[PDB]
Amino acid sequence: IWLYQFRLIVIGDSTVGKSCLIRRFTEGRFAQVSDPTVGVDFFSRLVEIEPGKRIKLQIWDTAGQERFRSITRAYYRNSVGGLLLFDITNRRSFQNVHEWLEETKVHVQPYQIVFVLVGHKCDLDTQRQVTRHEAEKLAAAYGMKYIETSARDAINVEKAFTDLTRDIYELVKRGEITIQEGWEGVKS
Ligand SMILES: Nc1nc2c(ncn2[C@@H]2O[C@H](COP(=O)(O)OP(=O)(O)NP(=O)(O)O)[C@@H](O)[C@H]2O)c(=O)[nH]1
Ligand SMILES: [Mg+2]
Repeated sequence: IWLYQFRLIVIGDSTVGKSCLIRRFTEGRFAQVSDPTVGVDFFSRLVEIEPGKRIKLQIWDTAGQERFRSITRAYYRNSVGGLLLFDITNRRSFQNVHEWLEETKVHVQPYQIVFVLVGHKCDLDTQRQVTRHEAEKLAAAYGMKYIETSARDAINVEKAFTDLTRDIYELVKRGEITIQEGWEGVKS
């Protein structure tokens, strides 16, 4: 059925589109109306990364609101990978990416989380407040890749999760990430 199970965490400011991204990926639908997340919700999906090779993704949908941050950060340890969103139409959400990144950098046990930077709501092209280039430069400065997604228009949603799963899978194949006693980030 699957080779590995990976735990992924999706993080970023409130309202950037984390829950909608995850629901488009797992439910294939766009939630036109979306309550702010309280604590951390759970979604799952199998992905076939290569023919006959499946990875189970256990996805933690985190609350962006500041008052739930104590809950969100409790999940960093047991995550192997994640997506860090900003909203391309919300420059303050981009300004906060460095803060989200600096905070994950002190959560490097058993490993640094494998992150991709996600410029979300890329359907709102005329409302853009962040250039692709400055987001690509920020991602590169933290050694991560960048992708622009839309939950509304189903743009790059499968690719965001699938590319990150392939990256983690290759790190596991090289032994750079391994199963660890009591860690839930990777399971055989
Ligand atoms: N145009 C557009 N709107 C989107 C997109 N994704 C989410 N939205 C909208 O953005 C708002 C917040 O989305 P939501 O996923 O709830 O955000 P969040 O990051 O989960 N918020 P929180 O951290 O508080 O739980 C909603 O109005 C939702 O419809 C997208 O790709 N495009
Ligand atoms: Mg949410």
